[PDB]
Amino acid sequence: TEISFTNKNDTREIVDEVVENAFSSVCSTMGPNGNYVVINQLNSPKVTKDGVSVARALDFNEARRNMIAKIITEPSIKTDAEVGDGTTTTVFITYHLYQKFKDAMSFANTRYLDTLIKQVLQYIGTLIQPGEIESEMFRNMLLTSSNYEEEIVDKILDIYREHKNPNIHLEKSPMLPADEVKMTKEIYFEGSFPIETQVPANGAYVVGPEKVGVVLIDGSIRAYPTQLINALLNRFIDNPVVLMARNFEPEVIAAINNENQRLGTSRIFAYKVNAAGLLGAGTIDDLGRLLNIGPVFDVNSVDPALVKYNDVTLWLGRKGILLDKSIEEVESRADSILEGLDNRYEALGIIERQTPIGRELNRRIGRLRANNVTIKVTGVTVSDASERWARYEDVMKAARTGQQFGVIPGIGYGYLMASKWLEANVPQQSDEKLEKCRIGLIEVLRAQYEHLTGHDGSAENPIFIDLVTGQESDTPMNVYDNAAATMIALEGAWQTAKTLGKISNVMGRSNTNYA
Amino acid sequence: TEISFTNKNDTREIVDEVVENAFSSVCSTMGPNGNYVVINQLNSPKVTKDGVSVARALDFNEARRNMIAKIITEPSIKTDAEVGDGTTTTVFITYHLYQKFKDAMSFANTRYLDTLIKQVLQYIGTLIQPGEIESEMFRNMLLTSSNYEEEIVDKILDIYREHKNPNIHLEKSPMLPADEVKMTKEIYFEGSFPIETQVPANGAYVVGPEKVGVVLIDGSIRAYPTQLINALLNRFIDNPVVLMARNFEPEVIAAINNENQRLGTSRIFAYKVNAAGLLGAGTIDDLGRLLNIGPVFDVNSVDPALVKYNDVTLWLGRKGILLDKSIEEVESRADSILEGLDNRYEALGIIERQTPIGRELNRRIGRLRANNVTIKVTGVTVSDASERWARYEDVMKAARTGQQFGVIPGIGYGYLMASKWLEANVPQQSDEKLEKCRIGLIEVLRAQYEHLTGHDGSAENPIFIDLVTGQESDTPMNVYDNAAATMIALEGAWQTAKTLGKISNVMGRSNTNYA
Amino acid sequence: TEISFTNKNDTREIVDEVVENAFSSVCSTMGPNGNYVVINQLNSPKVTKDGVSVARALDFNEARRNMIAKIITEPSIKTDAEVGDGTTTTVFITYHLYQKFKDAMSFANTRYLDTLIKQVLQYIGTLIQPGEIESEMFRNMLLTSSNYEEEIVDKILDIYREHKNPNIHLEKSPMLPADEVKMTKEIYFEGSFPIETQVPANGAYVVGPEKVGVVLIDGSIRAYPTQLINALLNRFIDNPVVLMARNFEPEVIAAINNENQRLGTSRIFAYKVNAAGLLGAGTIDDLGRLLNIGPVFDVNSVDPALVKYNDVTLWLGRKGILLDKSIEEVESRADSILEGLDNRYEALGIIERQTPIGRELNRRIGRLRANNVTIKVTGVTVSDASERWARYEDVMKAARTGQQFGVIPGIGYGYLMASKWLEANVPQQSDEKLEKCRIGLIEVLRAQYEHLTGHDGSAENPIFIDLVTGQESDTPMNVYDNAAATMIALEGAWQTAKTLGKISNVMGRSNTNYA
Repeated sequence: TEISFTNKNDTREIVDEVVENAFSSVCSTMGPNGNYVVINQLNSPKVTKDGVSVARALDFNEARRNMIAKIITEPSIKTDAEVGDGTTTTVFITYHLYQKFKDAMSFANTRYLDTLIKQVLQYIGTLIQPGEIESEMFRNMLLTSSNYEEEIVDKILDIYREHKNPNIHLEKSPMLPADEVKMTKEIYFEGSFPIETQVPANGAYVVGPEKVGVVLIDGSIRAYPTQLINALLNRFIDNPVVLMARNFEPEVIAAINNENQRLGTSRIFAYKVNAAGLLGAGTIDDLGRLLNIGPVFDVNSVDPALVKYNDVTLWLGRKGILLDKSIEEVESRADSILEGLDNRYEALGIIERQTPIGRELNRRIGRLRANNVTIKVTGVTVSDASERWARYEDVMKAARTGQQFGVIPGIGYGYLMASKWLEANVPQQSDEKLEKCRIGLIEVLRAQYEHLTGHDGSAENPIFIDLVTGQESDTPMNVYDNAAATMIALEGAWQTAKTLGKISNVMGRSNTNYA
Repeated sequence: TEISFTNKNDTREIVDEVVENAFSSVCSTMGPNGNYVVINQLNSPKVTKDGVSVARALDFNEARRNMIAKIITEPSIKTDAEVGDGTTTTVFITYHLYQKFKDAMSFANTRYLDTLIKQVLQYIGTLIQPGEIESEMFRNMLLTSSNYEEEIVDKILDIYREHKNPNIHLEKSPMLPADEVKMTKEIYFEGSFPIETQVPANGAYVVGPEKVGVVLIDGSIRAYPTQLINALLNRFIDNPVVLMARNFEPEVIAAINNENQRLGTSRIFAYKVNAAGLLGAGTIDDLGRLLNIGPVFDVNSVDPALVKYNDVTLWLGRKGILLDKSIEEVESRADSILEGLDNRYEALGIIERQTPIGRELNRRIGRLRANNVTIKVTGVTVSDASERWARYEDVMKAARTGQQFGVIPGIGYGYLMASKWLEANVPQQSDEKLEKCRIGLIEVLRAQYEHLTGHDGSAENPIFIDLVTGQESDTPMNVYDNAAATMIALEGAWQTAKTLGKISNVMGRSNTNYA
Repeated sequence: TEISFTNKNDTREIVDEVVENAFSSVCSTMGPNGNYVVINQLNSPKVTKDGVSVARALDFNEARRNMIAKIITEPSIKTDAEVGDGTTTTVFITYHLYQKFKDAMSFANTRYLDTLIKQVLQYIGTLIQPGEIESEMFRNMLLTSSNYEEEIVDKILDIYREHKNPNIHLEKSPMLPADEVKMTKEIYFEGSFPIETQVPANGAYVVGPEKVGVVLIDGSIRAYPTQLINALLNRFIDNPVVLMARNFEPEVIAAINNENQRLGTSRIFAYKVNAAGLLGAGTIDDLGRLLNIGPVFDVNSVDPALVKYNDVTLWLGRKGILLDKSIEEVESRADSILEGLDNRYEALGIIERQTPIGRELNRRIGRLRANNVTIKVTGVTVSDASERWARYEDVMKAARTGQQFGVIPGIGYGYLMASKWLEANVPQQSDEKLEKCRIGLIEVLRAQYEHLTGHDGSAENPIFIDLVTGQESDTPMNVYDNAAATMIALEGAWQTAKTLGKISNVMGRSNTNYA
């Protein structure tokens, strides 16, 4: 319990033994010499590779090291929570940028460093080769399974051939023949019961959609809507009355189960839609004004079920509503996606660069479009069925990051075009010795290429053209080409590890309290 | 093995032990090079710049050291109560004033340490520049926010781009859009209910009709005013007898039943008026016959509880009149402007010294002079809305300094030109040589500048007394000037850190009882 | 004092310490000199030769080491689940392959630890003599008993001295008499109820009539078979129209109401045939018109549920045909014997190597050609009924090896001849010195023979290679021959110890989370 003001070198040596061993944790799982990590449970062990589920479980016994290593691993799970891969480059090049640690006096040479790394990020985003046709995406799928099964390479690319960005879903079965291509229109979003009395069903929770009269108090309502009984009485058997809100409902469920479950007991629904987004107001709108939910209502409590804006009940279009643990629909026919999603589809002119503000936004807003593919994977036993289950799950994600976020040639090729761009640098030869030392150590983000392939060799900055770009690609000493990391790893990971090597060296103490 | 005495070399080095790791804790987060602090929560840690929370998280586990840290972190939160900003200057300069390990004796070096600090505050209050414009408030927002959210800055600079200091509102935000800025017409100061049956309404306390009669008594009516037997006969069914008083409420407030419970079906009101201020004839002047709500009543027993002249049902003026928790009027004609001009000339005269005694009618001027701005922010989550809520409340106090108070020029310039003044002050060896040593040590005002631009360069303390640090100059390696901290921080902080450099040295034990 | 990191040379020397006292705890019980183990129980201690139970109870306390030992005792019991014996060869040769302490890299010394092991297993699959007959099972029971109970040996020699490989049952008997070996007439493979209204009976699932209209479909009939408006009308009021399928039971299982609740008084059936294989066109052929149950249906969604050709009542044959929890046929005429001869010559084809994948119609051949053997034991007490039950079920798996697979000559003989192959197949210094080192270390396949027959003398590893070991020769000082452990242990347990000689060195940490 004797955590209090460490001073101060006992908070330089609480991060010198956190970035060091969180570095030898997940700089071992890199490269060809894949040197696993046994994550325990409190149960039996798991033996894994990926820095996702090593950085989940870096858990020191102490409450200081745990406290510190909750900030070196939290962007490392954010980086792949955005995509899926890019953890090890985050929690790797944050250690390699922890050579700035001695320039903690920084405001001379950290104004400079974000003028440098902004130019590096520009140059990395310059040289992207986004595969969207299957020319080198054939090489990606051909290489990510060592050409395990050409049906697996051809089949995922054949689903990507016709339908734009489908939801790849895959199952197991004790049947061998041709797999189950199901381009089926369903639109996923969230919605369940606050109380079991709200849902008209109980087995699969499916609503009974007819004369579906929905009122919307759609925003983050704090106003405690217990006033929802008067237009409910005005609309008792006139419609299945549905309220729809944000995730922020108050605890008015005590004023629901005792008031609206009680007298004033129509087929009432009142629960959430998904998280904070424009399609949080959008899938309730294009399935609304077009397909019988209602109009847009911004965050307020005006027109509660005292009296509605509009009484929209019989606007049932070509669709099927089904409440569930998460409410969905089946087979819309109106151009509901053409109402708002086509605007983001023409706003997908960014996808040349595909800026991160936008990598959240235009993927969160627009990818609720259409068909979701539900297939099954086979095998001559259950064991090989699970084997190509795992390998098929490996192929769909790499094809996803091919289609979605662009593809850059990977292994050390990105950062050693960057070190080329920083030898023929931002052409200020830094007359400041602090900044001269700074580009002298940011030309030593050759270190990723080194501590990946210098296990075999070879990394020197005059030996660019010989082994780094000989032969002109990702060049380990096997084939000298045919590899591709995803873009978002070596750009978003690079960004957030700069802002964790700007924290953790301007760290000076470590207190505690309880709020 | 528990808590005990300490005596005294067990308590010289237990309060030199917590004015070291309370000095090198918040002398780190000073300046542009703000060396962070990892503050635990219940949760995963917050990592902070701003030194207020660092002083709040100054939690040891030794009860002696916790017990003594509580009385050094005390003016840091007194600074929060007064202004909000100036915490990191106080707990800094209360260790630099704790070179008074030995010289705690009363005559010599506390009489020349209160007279000398009094001439220091004299010359500093002389020396301060009029900080009233918004572009230098845009300079101070670099420090009061640690450049966190400049949109809040843009909002408040639009507010003081609007009419001068309206009712700056207190309202949070559950919601994403709509930084809400509305203007109403509101003059809001104290008058509330004795009993709910004394007031016409009960929700918003609104008087029913317009311009309904208010009695001709403002101050203490010390006739023990249960004598309402013919003043009640004047206005028996006519209007509420709206009696306002000063803090003379004896048991006659229970003798209001001699009209309410006894004879008299009227709407008798009897409550107190605003807090302790010089408006004994002014708190009915601003309401009163200049704007027609009452007379200009000096605090007297004239017009007693027996009989009135008349308090007619249409006694007041044609404007928006309603009692509330604090009374609300709309359409103030001229006298709000008149008393605003009065305290405006008072803010032309004695703004320089900052004498709060007798002057801070000027604070309510703005509630009394100006009307209203009702506000909301962009709050998507409870936590960050609370954070920008706290920071919004911080920067409006910086705006209060920039309007009611002013803005001091450069940080150590406000001590290095004070170091010219201790040379302008009496430099002699007076009746005690320790007094000469003590003016030699209060020549080490300069440590603020020294420790400050030792973070940046250069901290040439005996040289920069003469010419380089002046004016508005605490010379960095950029431009040598144009960095001006806020004002009442560097004044109020300075006095409340001398009183701690005179408390936490003359201390001698620590005991343990429970009263 | 709790769970933590270990990194790294604090977990070289915590997995060099559990592949020590698991190697020297199960290379104890190797050999004739079978050095026992005292496994603690809840009860009185167990005393064992048995390497399965030494593997199960390798229970330390410090959860790092128990967490490690759970991934070495996993293939040692996986080999037990496959064959039953070979545990002390897996957990032996996973230590003699744990001389890859250092050489964990990919290219040279796992390409020559993948291809080299592929060529050695190719040569071992050449080396396999057909151990099939009961004078070879006579040689088997010399050692596969672990000299516990030769009454069970008499039982299993009565099993595979009698009719060729019938359905060997699994049934305990903790009562005293009646070692039971009985034969029925019964063919038994999967088909059960989706709903209880689909099977003719529901108590014991016996067919109602004989010679019923039973239509057969093998694969996915993806016409969504609620279409039964004329296909069902062919036998609308006549009989239970029993339709078979694969595990393709989509949402039409709710659309069975089209006959169950809607029109159609027949007793439709729709459930599965055998699990995942290439065996669909024969697994309906042996059922149907070749033995007169139904149509030999081509693996397709052809003949949709609208209309059939015609179903007639007389569509079965004159034999015992009843859909059960898994379907029963009695008095098979010829095609069971035909497919038995087909897969008999197929099991003459590959069984020199015996790749199971591509063969395993022989899973049901034996359930189909031969009928059944129902068994009971003589349990004299419930405890050792369970004990000799466990060994009873173990040795019939060795009988499965001697019937399905074969029995290689002797224990180390498959390594003192498969280390001839490291001079016969490529013994050169290849393109890496690590590769020459690795053929020099796969020359340490000899260590099993060496440590086994050099327990009592002699451990002559270079001398016995060329001429002393051949054939069936793990040369004791008795007879020099006539000793042979089985095939699938010596080969498959070798491969699944290559996976842990490849993993339990390429491990380098031990962390903690809880999912």
